[PDB]
Amino acid sequence: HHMIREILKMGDPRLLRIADPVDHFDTPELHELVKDMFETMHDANGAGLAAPQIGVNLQVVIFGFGHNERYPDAPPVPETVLINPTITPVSQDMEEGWEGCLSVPGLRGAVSRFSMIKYHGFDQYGKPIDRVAEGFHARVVQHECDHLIGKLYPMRINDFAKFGFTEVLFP
Amino acid sequence: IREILKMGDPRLLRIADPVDHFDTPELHELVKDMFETMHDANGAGLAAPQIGVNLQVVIFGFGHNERYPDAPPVPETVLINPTITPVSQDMEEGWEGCLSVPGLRGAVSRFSMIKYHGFDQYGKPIDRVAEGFHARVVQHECDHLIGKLYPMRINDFAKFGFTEVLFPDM
Ligand SMILES: [Fe+2]
Ligand SMILES: [Fe+2]
Repeated sequence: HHMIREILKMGDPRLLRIADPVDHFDTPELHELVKDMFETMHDANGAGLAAPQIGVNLQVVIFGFGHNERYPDAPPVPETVLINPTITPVSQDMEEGWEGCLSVPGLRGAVSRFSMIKYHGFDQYGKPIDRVAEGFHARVVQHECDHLIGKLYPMRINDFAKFGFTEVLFP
Repeated sequence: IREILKMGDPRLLRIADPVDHFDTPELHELVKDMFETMHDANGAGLAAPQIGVNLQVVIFGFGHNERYPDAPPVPETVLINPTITPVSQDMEEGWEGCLSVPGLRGAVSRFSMIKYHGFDQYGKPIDRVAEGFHARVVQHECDHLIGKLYPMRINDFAKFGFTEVLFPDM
């Protein structure tokens, strides 16, 4: 119980569900969840993590880094705890980019995401968060919020010519 | 035993050329290399593009196979320049893996019953009917010859994941 929480891998039914909202903030259980997620994400050099990825079906995501080894060309993204999120695209403009996932180890695929979003949610103390994001920041937020509705990035790919093993695509 | 290319390599996305000349030392050597590679990886089938050779050559078949432990014996076959004709449009879903997609399984709809036509490495005709897993592996291997891996054929990506998660008794 004191060991780092394991990341569930694609195929597990818990990655395919609708997460429930957090109803009570600033609780010992929620602080422990956030702590567990950061420890799990940092240990795996993740860019983000969603609670369903450690088997917790709650609307909690974390993301952010300065320099990240799995995505070495990505700019810094502010470290964030985002609970009960809503995403609103500012326009319908999209961009294709390469995504991975700690629940899909070893692979990358090209996924289109909105270029410009606003997002809203709360931190673990219940304080509102309201932000605008573009580019990779916007991409990570969309990827993580997808986990909360049971979506993994291969479900967003239409052209699987742009999908394969990281070591082959990025040697 | 030659290296099996992994998904992401552009050579797996090519449309393969037909074999022009049969019973040549070059073709026999290719077939031998494919069998060694396939058996060393416990493969159910293998296509020439998976070892980097852009030719319409596939092999398949076994008595028992550990990666598909429920599958019945499939005739050990060399199939060159193949064509597939469905007997009907009846489709069925089944779990597929691939040596070029190591570690994963996905549910893929295939024709339940097919006729298939081709040649062995000596140029003798092959004209068969197949159902079930035999028909599935023939469709899977012939897909490699037109640059297709099974993720291109999956309709429901909730039925795609790592083998040991989907099948923990493996
Ligand atoms: Fe993810
Ligand atoms: Fe294959």
